[PDB]
Amino acid sequence: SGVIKPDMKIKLKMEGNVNGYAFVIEGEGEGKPYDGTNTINLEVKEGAPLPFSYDILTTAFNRAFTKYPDDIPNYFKQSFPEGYSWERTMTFEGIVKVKSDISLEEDSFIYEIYLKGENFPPNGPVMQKKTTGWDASTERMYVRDGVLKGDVKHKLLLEGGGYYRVDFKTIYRAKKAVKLPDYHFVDHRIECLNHDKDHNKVTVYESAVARNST
Repeated sequence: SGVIKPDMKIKLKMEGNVNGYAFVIEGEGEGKPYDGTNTINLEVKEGAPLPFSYDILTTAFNRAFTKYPDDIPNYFKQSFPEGYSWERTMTFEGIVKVKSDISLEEDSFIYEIYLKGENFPPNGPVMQKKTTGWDASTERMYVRDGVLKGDVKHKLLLEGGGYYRVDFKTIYRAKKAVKLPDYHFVDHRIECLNHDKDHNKVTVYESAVARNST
């Protein structure tokens, strides 16, 4: 077998604070890198119960888990076993800044994540836990400054039936040189499952599939 097996494990830690409320979350999970699916079981270790919407954390909990056709160079799978890091800004109609380092030990991906959220309205749906997940999304992948960037015009769904616009800007940086792809798309679906009353324990499931521009 090669660096990336059809089944791979996940271990992660996130340290963060949102609107001055600090927390630590640990996760373990598994996915199918070639199918583009992954599941993570998350546990709040510090800062329970979280006084904000779990949805602003879920997209932080690895594009190694993306279905790719052979005719698009796979920025992410090429980067292993050394791996890659990413940095993301999420700008809400509130701002979240996330940094993640993705490494590989045998068949386990390891993520070290730092997240800072600020400027959320205290009685808004983010701090009042009135969001109902992310819509399906399309991330445009494009090269700038010798690394891969992703943009999403995202939509956070609000209980009652509205949405907030959230602009995602991510920089993906391989730890070694890899073949750079032409611009392309990644279609995402992310969901929360099996959450307990305070989201002390949450499962995140994501599917991600790449497709070309042509």
